[PDB]
Amino acid sequence: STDIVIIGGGQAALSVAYYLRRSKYSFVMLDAEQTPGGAWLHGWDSLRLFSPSTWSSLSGWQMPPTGETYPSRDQVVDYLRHYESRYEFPVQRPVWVSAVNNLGDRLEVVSERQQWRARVVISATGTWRNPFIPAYPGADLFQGAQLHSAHYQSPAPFAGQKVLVVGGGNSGAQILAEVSRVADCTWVTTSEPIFLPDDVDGRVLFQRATDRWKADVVMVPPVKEARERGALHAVRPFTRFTANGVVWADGTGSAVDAVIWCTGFRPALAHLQSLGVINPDGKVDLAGTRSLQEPRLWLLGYGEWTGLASATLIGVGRSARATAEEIIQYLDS
Amino acid sequence: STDIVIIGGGQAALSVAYYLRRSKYSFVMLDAEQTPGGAWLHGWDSLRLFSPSTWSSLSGWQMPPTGETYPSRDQVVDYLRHYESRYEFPVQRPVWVSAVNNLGDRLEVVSERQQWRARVVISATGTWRNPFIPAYPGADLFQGAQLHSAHYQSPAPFAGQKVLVVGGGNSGAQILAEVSRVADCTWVTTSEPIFLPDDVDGRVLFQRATDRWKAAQEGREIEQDVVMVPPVKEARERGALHAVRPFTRFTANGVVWADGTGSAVDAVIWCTGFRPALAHLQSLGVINPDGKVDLAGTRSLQEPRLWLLGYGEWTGLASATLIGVGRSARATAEEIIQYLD
Amino acid sequence: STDIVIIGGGQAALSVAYYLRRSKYSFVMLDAEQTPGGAWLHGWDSLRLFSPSTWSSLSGWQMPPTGETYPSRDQVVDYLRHYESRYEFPVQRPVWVSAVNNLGDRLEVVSERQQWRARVVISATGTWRNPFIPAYPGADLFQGAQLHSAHYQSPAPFAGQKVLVVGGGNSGAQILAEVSRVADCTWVTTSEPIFLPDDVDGRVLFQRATDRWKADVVMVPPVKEARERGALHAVRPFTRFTANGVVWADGTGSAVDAVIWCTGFRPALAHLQSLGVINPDGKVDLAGTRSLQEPRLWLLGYGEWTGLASATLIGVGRSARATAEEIIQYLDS
Amino acid sequence: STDIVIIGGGQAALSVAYYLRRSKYSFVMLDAEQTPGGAWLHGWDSLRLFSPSTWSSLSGWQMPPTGETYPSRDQVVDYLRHYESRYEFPVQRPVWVSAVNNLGDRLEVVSERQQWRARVVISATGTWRNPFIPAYPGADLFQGAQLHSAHYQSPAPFAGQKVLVVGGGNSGAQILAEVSRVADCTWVTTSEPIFLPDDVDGRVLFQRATDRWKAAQEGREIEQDVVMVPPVKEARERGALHAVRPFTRFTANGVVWADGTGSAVDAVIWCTGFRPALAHLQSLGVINPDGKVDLAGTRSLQEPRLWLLGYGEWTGLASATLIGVGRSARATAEEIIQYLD
Ligand SMILES: Cc1cc2nc3c(=O)[nH]c(=O)nc-3n(C[C@H](O)[C@H](O)[C@H](O)COP(=O)(O)OP(=O)(O)OC[C@H]3O[C@@H](n4cnc5c(N)ncnc54)[C@H](O)[C@@H]3O)c2cc1C
Ligand SMILES: Cc1cc2nc3c(=O)[nH]c(=O)nc-3n(C[C@H](O)[C@H](O)[C@H](O)COP(=O)(O)OP(=O)(O)OC[C@H]3O[C@@H](n4cnc5c(N)ncnc54)[C@H](O)[C@@H]3O)c2cc1C
Ligand SMILES: Cc1cc2nc3c(=O)[nH]c(=O)nc-3n(C[C@H](O)[C@H](O)[C@H](O)COP(=O)(O)OP(=O)(O)OC[C@H]3O[C@@H](n4cnc5c(N)ncnc54)[C@H](O)[C@@H]3O)c2cc1C
Ligand SMILES: Cc1cc2nc3c(=O)[nH]c(=O)nc-3n(C[C@H](O)[C@H](O)[C@H](O)COP(=O)(O)OP(=O)(O)OC[C@H]3O[C@@H](n4cnc5c(N)ncnc54)[C@H](O)[C@@H]3O)c2cc1C
Repeated sequence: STDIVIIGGGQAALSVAYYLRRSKYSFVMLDAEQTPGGAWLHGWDSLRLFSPSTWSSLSGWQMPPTGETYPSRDQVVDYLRHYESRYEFPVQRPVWVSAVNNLGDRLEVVSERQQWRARVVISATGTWRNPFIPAYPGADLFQGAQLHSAHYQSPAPFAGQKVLVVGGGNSGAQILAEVSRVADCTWVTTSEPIFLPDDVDGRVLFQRATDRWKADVVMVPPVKEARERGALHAVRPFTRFTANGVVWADGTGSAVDAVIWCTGFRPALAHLQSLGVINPDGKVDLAGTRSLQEPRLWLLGYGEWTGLASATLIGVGRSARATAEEIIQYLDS
Repeated sequence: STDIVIIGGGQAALSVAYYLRRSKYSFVMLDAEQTPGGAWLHGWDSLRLFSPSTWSSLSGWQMPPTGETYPSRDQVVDYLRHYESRYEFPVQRPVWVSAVNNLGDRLEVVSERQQWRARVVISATGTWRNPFIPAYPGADLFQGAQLHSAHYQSPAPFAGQKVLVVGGGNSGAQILAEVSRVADCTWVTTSEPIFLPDDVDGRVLFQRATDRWKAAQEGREIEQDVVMVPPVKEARERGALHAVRPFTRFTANGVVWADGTGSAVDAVIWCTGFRPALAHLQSLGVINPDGKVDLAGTRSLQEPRLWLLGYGEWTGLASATLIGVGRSARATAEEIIQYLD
Repeated sequence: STDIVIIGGGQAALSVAYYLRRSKYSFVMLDAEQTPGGAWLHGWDSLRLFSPSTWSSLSGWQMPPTGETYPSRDQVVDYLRHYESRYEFPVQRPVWVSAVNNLGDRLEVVSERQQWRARVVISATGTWRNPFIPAYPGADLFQGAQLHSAHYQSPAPFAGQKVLVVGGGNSGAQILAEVSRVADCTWVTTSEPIFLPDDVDGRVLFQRATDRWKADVVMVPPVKEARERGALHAVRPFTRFTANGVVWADGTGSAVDAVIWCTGFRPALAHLQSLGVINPDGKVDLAGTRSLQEPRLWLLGYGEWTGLASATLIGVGRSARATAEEIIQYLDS
Repeated sequence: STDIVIIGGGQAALSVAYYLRRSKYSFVMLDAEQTPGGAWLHGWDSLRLFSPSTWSSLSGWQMPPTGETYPSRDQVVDYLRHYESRYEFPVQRPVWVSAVNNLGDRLEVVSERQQWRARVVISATGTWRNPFIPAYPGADLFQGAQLHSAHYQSPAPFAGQKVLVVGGGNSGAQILAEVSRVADCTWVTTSEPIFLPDDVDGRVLFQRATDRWKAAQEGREIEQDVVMVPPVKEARERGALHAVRPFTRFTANGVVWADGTGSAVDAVIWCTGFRPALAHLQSLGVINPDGKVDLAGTRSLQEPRLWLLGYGEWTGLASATLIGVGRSARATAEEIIQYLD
C-alpha cells in the first residue's frame, strides 16, 4: 500500500522516478524484465543508438561517453542499470502487471503473486511488447519465416535468404543494412523513405521537437555503408502474399523466404485494459501525460501522443518532469 | 511442451476442450481465475441468464434444470465447475498468460512462473477483462463514482444516489432495473433501446443466428435487443425503462445534456460493454487496428497456429453465449485436429 | 484583372463576399451552377435543414422564417439567391474554374472561355462535387444500382428494392428514413450511429463548436418517423460485394439491388491541383483559412479543417469574417 | 451521344485511339490543349527525351529519326500532331472536361459548353496538370520565387540566383544541369540520387519493365534512376550533380538545414513530380484515398465503364512513356471492345 505505482522499469519509469524520489511520497516500480534495461535488453546484437551519449541521457546522470561509436545496446542497458542503482530506485523485477483496477479511493496494480494499492499510477511500459504487423491478403498462406523487428537479433539466420524488410524509418533501414549483407533483401515501405544528411545524428529528431515545444532515417554507420553497397532502394507495399512469395501491384510475383516486419509498435497498455481507459485507437486520452478518464493514472514515454520526443532517452525527461510535478500537485492537494 | 495450449478456462475453453480431449494430442488449459467459472465469477449478485438451462448448455453435458425460471450466476459457475471436472480437463489455475510468443516451430505461452511450448494455441479469454468506457468531454472533471458493469455487484452502494446507467442492451437494462429501485437513475443510450416481446427469452438470440448459420452453410441470402427478464419487466411496470440520449459532457458533479440543461450525477454505471481480452496476444503482432484478430472462422489469418474462440459475432455468430459457443468450438477442434494430423 | 477571385458561389463564397464588399478592393465570384444556390440545388427533393432558419443564417441577413418546418432546400436556395442579390454580389455563372495558376505576382484563375488575374484567391467550392464512395472488394462485380447521396433525389426508383444505405450521420439516416418507406433497406455504418435527443436540432452541432471556439444524428421529422417504424437499425460494413449482393463478416450473403452511398464528400479542390498545394490527404495545409504553401490563397467553408462548423450555414461566418479580415490585411500591406 | 469518350488527347489518348479506330464503335477525344501535343507543349525549351525516336514511338507510326541524338520537345509535339492527323482522330480541342457523371446506362462527360453521353470512358489525362510540391515548415514565410518543374521554361530568370532544385530523378537533374550554369544551385533530394551508366539511355526504363511484364505474363518470379543525357553528363563534369538532403524548414529568405545552418535561397524549382490528373473523375466517386483509382489493369474496379491509361506504374509498367503506353493502350482497346461487343 504505497502512494505511486510506476508500472514498467524502462527509461521512462526511471525518468519519472528521478523526479519523485526526493518527494515525501512512497513509490515502487514494477518491471517485467529479469534485469534492468527496459526494451533495450531486446534490441538486436548490433543495435546502437542514433545519437551520442550526450543526446541519449536521462535527467541528472548523463550517459558515460562512448569511444568513437554511438552508444551500444549493452551500453544503454548498462547505463539504465547503473542509473537505476545510482538513484536507488526500488524496482521489483521480474513482475508482470496484468491489470490496474479501480478500487474506489486506491488503484490496485495486480500481478500474479502480488497486488499494490496506490493513490497514483504511472504507466511507463513503452511499446516493445506490442509490436505491429499489418495484415496483408495472403498472410494465411505465407509459409516462409516471419519475424518482427522486436525479435530481430542477427542476420545469420537470413543468410542467403530472399528477404523482405517491411517498414521504413530507422529500424527497417538499420536491419536492411545488416541483413542485406547476407541475404537478398527488398525494403518495402508505404512512402519513399527520407534520409537525413550524412553528418547529422538523431539529435535532429530531439531538436525538431524542442523547436515545436518552444512554440526520417539517420545515416548511422551501417546504414551509410548500405547506401554505398546500393542497398537502400525501397519499393512500395505488395498487394498480397502467396504461399512462398508476394505479388506486387504490377502483378509480378517475387519469392520471399523471410519477412522482417519493421512495422513498429503500439503502446503496451494491456495492463490498463481492466481500467476501461483504452480508447478505440488503442491509446488513452490524455492532457499532457494525464489520463482524462482516470486522472490518478499518468502515461509516460510512449510516443508523440504522450509528449513530443517522450519515447527517446533524451526526450522523455520533459514529460517525466512534468508528470512528477503534476503527480506531486495531485498528492499534496 | 504440449500440443495445444488453451488460454483461458471459461465456457469457450471448456467447449473446445470437450472436443479435443478424445483426440491423441496433448493439451493444457491455463486460466486466470481462482476457481472454475470464467467471467461468471464476476457477475453481479442477482445476475441470471436470459434463457433457461436448456438454452444455456455447453456440448455434451446439459446444464441441470432450475426452478421458476432462468439459471443464476452461481448455477452457471457451478455447471462450469462440474463440467470441467466431469470431463477431467487439466486446467492450471490461477494463471495469467501475459503473452504468446512465436519461437519458430512452437508458440510459447508465457506466464510469470511458467512457460508452455505448443504446436497450437487457442485463445478463449472472453471479453470481461477488457471493459469499454467511452470518453466524454469532462471525464477529467467528474468527481462522482464510476463503475463499469464488469464490476457492478449490488444496488446497495447506489442507495439514494443520482445515477446514470450508461449503455443499452441487456446489462444496462438489468442493472437499471435493479438500481432504479434504490436510486434515482437515468438510462443513457446511443439509440432508443429495443425490447423483445415479453414472452420470448434470449433463446431468440441463439435462434436468429442459427437461421443465419443455416443460411451461410446452405448458401441462401437472408438480411442484416433487450430480453424482458423478470426484473426488467418489473422495471417497465414501474415506468423506469425510459432511456435518453447521450449527454454532451460531464461537469464536476453532473452532466450537461444536448439541450444545454444540467443534471446532477453521483454515480455512473457504465454498461458500455467489452472488447475482446487479447492482451496476451499483443506480443504476437496479430492484434488488428480494430483491437481484434483477422480470422477465417476461428482461425488467425496472420498466425494460423492460433485460434480464437468465444469472443463475439466476429469469431462466430452466437459464439459468446453458452449455447452458441459449441458450433465454433466443435469446428475449431476439428480444424485443429486437421492441422496437427 | 481584379484583386480577389472567389472561386465558387455557395454559402461560403457569399459569406466571405459579405465581409469584403464594403472594402476598397475589387472582387468577382465565379460559380459553376446555372443559378444561385450552391450545392443546395443538388439536394434531394425532401431535403430540409436540421435546424431552423435562425440557426441557418449567413451574416447580415437572417434567413426568413419557415412555418412549423425546418427550412427546405428550395427555401435555402431562395435565401442564397436573395442574399446574393441583396448585397449585389458580382457572380459570374455558370463558370467552371479548372485551375488556379501562379503567374508570379498575380494568381490566374482559369475557366474555358475566360481568365482572371488576381492578387488573392478564395476557394469556397464546398464538397458536393467530390463525393466519396469507399472501394470494397467486389465493386467490379456488383451489377446493381449505385448512387451517391450527392445524386440521391427521391425514393421512387428504389420502390420495392433491396437497398443498402451506406454511411451513417445525417444523410444516411435521412435517406434511409425516406427510402425505407418504399424499399427494403439496410443501413450499413462503420460505427453504431449515435442519435441526438428528440427535442434538439443541429443547433447543438453549431453550439458544440462554439464551446470549442470559446476555448451525431439529428432527429428531424422523417428520421423520427423512421425510428417509430423500427427502421434505424444499423449494421456494420459487409466484407465484399458479389455480383448481386454483399457478403457480411459472418459469411452470410444478402441480395442488394441498390446501394446508396451516403459516405460523404471530400473537399472539391480540383481547381487547385495546378497550384501544387493539394497535400497527400487531398486537402491544403492551412493556418486558419490561409494556405501555408500559397499565402494569396484562402480556403473557406469546407469542413472542420478550414474551421469548426465552417461547412454549415450558421457556422461559415466566423471563418468567413476572419478570412475577409486577413485578406484585407494582406492587400493593405 | 457516342460509344467511347477519351478524355485527354496526349500520347496515351492517341495510343488507345489507334487501337479503337478500326472498330465499329464511335468515339470522340476531348483535349484541353490549344493544339496537339499533350503535356509536351509544356516542357521546358531545352527538354529532350531520354531515349531516341525508336524508343519513343507510339504504335503504328514510328517517330521520325532525329540527328546527333534525342528527340526534342517540339519534335515530340510534332509527332503527336502528325500522328493524330495521320490516323484522323476526331479530337475536340480545347475542351476542359470538368466531370464524369454516372447517368445510369451512360456516363456523361461534361465540359462548359458541351456534354457527351458515352457507353465507355477512357481517362488519359496524364499527370502534368497535377504537379506535386511537398509542404515544408516555413513555406508560409518563404518570400522567394517558386516554380514547379511543370512550369520551368529556361534558366534565364534564375540568372545569378541562389537556387534550390528540389527533387531527384530526371527532371531535377536535367533542370539543375541547365540552371547550375547560370545560378548558384543546390540539388535537394530525399535520397542520394542514382545514375544510370553513361552509355545507356531511358530505353533501360522501358526494357526493365518489359522483363517484368514477361515475368507477370509467364508467371515467373523476378524482384523489386537518372539517365546521363548530354546536359546532365556535362553537369557531372562541372561537378554540379552533388545532391544534399532535405532542409528542415524555410525561413523568409532561406532554408535551415538539419545541421542547424542556414542558406539563402532566391528560388526553388520544385522538381517533385506529379500526381494523376483525375480532377474530372472526382464527380464519379472513384478517386481512392491515395488520389488514384483502383484498377485491374487499366480498368476501374468501382466503375468498370471507365478505363485509365497512361498515368504511371499504377496503370501499367512504363505506361507513362511514349514507348511504353502501347501495351496497356492495346489491352485497354481490346477490353473495351470486349465490353461493348
Ligand atoms: C529499434 C529501436 C531503436 C531505438 N533507438 C533509439 C535511439 O537511438 N535513441 C533513443 O533515444 N531512443 C531510441 N528508441 C526509443 C526508446 O528510447 C526505446 O524504445 C526505449 O525502449 C523506450 O524506453 P521506455 O522506458 O519508454 O520503454 P521500455 O524500454 O519498453 O520500458 C518499459 C519497461 O516496462 C516493462 N513492462 C511492460 N509491460 C509491463 C507490465 N505489464 N508489467 C511490468 N512491466 C512491464 C517492459 O518489459 C520494460 O522493461 C528506439 C526504439 C526502438 C524500438
Ligand atoms: C452481463 C452479461 C450477461 C450475459 N448473459 C449471458 C446469458 O444469459 N447467456 C449466455 O449464453 N451468455 C451470456 N453472456 C455471454 C457469455 O456467456 C459470457 O460472457 C461468458 O463469460 C463467455 O465465456 P467465455 O469462456 O467466452 O469468456 P470468459 O467466461 O471470460 O472465460 C474466459 C476465461 O479466460 C480467462 N482469461 C482471460 N485472460 C486470460 C489470460 N491472459 N490468461 C489466462 N486466463 C485468462 C478469464 O479470467 C476467464 O476465466 C453474458 C455476458 C455478460 C457480460
Ligand atoms: C446532404 C447535406 C445536408 C446538409 N444539411 C445542412 C444543414 O441542415 N444545415 C447546415 O448548416 N448545413 C448543412 N449542410 C452543409 C452545407 O451548409 C452545405 O454542404 C453547403 O453546400 C455548403 O455550402 P458551401 O458554399 O461550403 O459549398 P457549396 O454550396 O457546394 O458551394 C460551392 C459552390 O462552388 C461551386 N464550385 C465548385 N467547384 C467550382 C469550380 N471549379 N468553379 C466554379 N465553381 C465551383 C459549386 O458548384 C457550388 O455552386 C449539408 C450538406 C449536405 C451535403
Ligand atoms: C519532365 C518529363 C520528361 C519526360 N520525358 C519522357 C521521355 O523522355 N520519354 C518518355 O517516353 N516519356 C517521358 N515522359 C512521360 C510522358 O511521355 C509524358 O508525361 C507524357 O505527357 C505522357 O502522356 P499522356 O498522354 O499520358 O499525358 P499528357 O501528355 O498530359 O496528355 C494528356 C492530355 O490530356 C489533357 N487533359 C488533362 N485533363 C483534361 C481534362 N479535364 N479535359 C480534357 N483534357 C485534359 C492534357 O491537357 C493533355 O493534353 C516525361 C514526363 C515529364 C514530366
